Amino acid sequence: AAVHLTLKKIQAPKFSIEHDFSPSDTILQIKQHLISEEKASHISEIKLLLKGKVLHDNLFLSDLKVTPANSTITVMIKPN
Amino acid sequence: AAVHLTLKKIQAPKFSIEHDFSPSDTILQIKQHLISEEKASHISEIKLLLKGKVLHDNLFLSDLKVTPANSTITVMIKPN
Repeated sequence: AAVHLTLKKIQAPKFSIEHDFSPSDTILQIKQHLISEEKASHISEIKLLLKGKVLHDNLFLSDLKVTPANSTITVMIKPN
Repeated sequence: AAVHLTLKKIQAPKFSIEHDFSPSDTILQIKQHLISEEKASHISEIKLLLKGKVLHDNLFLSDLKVTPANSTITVMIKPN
């Protein structure tokens, strides 16, 4: 019942942080966690991807295709 | 003896193309393929990542941690 993810920002300022999420959580919750950790100011600025696919806010973490080999989410942040 | 990869550019102009590489090929060869496919003009402009880690030119494709779940390379292109 845990979805453990690494959240890695790939453009400066970079970061790599980890957290255990609930399967029932949404991608919005990952964004909110990034705001909580002072890695972003606004949800609208944050784009998350896995394997180069954009992960939209309403997607559930239980729908992420994560495996031991890759449970890393790529983080991009751009102004509105 | 084949390393099959998807190469996905995530900022506009986006693309997603596939190719079978040799294990002995380098990351430089992936970049050269992108130039060959008219997706970039210069090697120095191309950044490749997997799971949010930058893949430097001298890395061999046999050192990539690819699996059925993810054999997608994230492509970024930025001027010099």
